[PDB]
Amino acid sequence: KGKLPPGPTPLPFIGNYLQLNTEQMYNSLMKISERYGPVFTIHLGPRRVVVLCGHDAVREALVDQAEEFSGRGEQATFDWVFKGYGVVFSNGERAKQLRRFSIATLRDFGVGKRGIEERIQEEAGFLIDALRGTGGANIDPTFFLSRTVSNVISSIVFGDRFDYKDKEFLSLLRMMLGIFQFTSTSTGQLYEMFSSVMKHLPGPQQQAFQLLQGLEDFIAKKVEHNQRTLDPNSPRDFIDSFLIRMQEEEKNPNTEFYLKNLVMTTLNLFIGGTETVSTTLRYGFLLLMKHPEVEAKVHEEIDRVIGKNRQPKFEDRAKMPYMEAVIHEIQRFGDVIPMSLARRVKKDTKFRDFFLPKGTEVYPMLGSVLRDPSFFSNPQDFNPQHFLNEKGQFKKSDAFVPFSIGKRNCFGEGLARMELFLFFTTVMQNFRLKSSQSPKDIDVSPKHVGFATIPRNYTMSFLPR
Ligand code: HEM
Ligand SMILES: NCc1ccc(-c2cccnc2)o1
Repeated sequence: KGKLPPGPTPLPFIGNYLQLNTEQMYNSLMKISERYGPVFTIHLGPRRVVVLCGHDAVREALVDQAEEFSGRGEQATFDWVFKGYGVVFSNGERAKQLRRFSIATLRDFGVGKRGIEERIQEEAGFLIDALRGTGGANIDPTFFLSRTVSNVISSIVFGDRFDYKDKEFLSLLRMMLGIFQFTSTSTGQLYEMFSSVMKHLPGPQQQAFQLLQGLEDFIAKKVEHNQRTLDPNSPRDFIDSFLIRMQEEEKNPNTEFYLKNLVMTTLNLFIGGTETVSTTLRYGFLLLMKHPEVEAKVHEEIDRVIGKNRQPKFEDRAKMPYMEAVIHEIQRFGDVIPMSLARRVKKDTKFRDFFLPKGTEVYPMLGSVLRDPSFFSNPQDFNPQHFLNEKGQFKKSDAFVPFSIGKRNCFGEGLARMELFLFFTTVMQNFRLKSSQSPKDIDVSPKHVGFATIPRNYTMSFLPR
C-alpha cells in the first residue's frame, strides 16, 4: 500500500488525545487495537507512533527486521535531562559507541562472572541482616529492597557500595522512585504528548525535572571526584574506565567519549539498574503473599536443593525449575516496563503491508506480549504453571519479553536475572512472608501504569524460618 498503519484520525497538535485516557494509556491503545488491528498508528500529541501489539507483531519487527527497528524513540520526561546523550536515549554512532563500551566495561567489572555473583551474594547477605533487624515488625519493604539492588550497580559504577544509613543514598532512591511513579501517572503520560508546552508550565512535571536534576548533580559530583583522583593505569570503576577512554580520545574531534556522555551513561546505569529490579522484587513479594501455595512450593524446593545453611548461588537456578518459573511469572505479571522504551525506524521501512517512513516512532507493547492469550492459558492470573510443563520442569516462552528484544534490547538483562534469582531465593530461604491482610483481600492490581507498572503501597513482616 505504501501507507502508514491504519488508525484513528488525528486532530492538529493534540493528535489522538481525545481518544486516549492518559491515566490508562495501555488500555486505551489496546481498545483502539480492537478496531484497527495489532499494528496501528496513533498520534501522541504531535508524535506519530506505530503501535505493535501481541507477540507476532513485536517479534516480527524488533527481531525479524531488527536493524530497521533498531532506532531509539523518545521518552519526553527523561529527554528533559538526557537530551539525546548517554547510552539509552541516544541514536546512531553515539548509541553504537556507548553501548559497545558499556557492555564491555560492565563485563570487565564482573558482570556475567563470579566477580559480580560474589558482589550480589554479599549484598544479599546485607539485606538479610537488615530484614532480621526489623525483628519481624511490619514494614514498608520498598527501600530495604531498592538499597540492596542499587548497591550492586553502584559497586560497578562508583567503585563502592552505599552505607544503608547514608541519608543522601536514601534521597537518591527517593528521586528514582519519584520519577518512575511520575512517568506512570496521568500527568506523566500527558507530558509524553505535550512536553513542548508543559516543560515550560507549572505542575508535577517540574518536580519531576528536579528529581532528575538531583540525580544528574550527584553523578556529576562523583565523576568530578574520580577525575581529581584518577589512576590512568588502574581504573576503580565504570567512571574511571570511561575517563581513561576520554583521555585517549582527546585528540579526536568527533569522539563520543566526552563528559556529558559519561554523565548521562552513568546516570542510565544507575537508574536503569536500580528501579527496574527494585520494582520487580517489590511486586514479587506481594504476589507471593497473595498466593501462599506458591510460597509453600518455593520453600519446599529451596530447603531440598539448597538447605538452611549455605548461601544460594547462581548455579542453583539450574536445579530449581519452580523458582525459575516463579521469577518468570513475576516478571510476566509484573510487566514493569509495559510499553518498553520507544524504538524508531532508522530508514523507510516496509512492515507487513504498511509503510513506515524513516524516523517513525514505535511502541512495542511488551505487556500485550506478556499476556498474549496465544502463549499463556490464563494471562490475567498469576500462575507459575505458565512456565512449567506437567513434569514440573521449566518451560521457556517466546512471549517472555520483559527485557524486550532486538538490537537495542536490555543489556542489563544478565545482571538483572542474577540479582532477581539471588535476592528472591536468599530472602525466601531465610524468611516466611506475613501480610498485613488476608490473602484474598490483597490487591495485586497496579497503582499506576504508564511508562512503568507500579504496585500498590503495602507493608509486610519478614518472619525468620
Ligand atoms: C528486571 C529488570 C529490568 C527490566 C525489566 C529492564 C527492561 C528494559 C527494557 C524494556 C529496555 C528497552 C529495550 C528495547 O529498547 O528494546 C531496557 C533497556 C536498557 N536497560 Fe534494562 N531492564 C532491567 C534491568 C537493567 C539493568 C539491571 C541495567 C543496568 C546494568 C539495565 C540497563 C539497560 C540499558 C542500558 C538499556 C538501554 C539499551 C540500549 O538502548 O541500547 N537494565 N531495559
Ligand atoms: N533498564 C530499563 C529502564 C527503565 C527506565 C530506565 C531509565 C530511566 C532514566 C534514565 N536511564 C534509564 O531504564
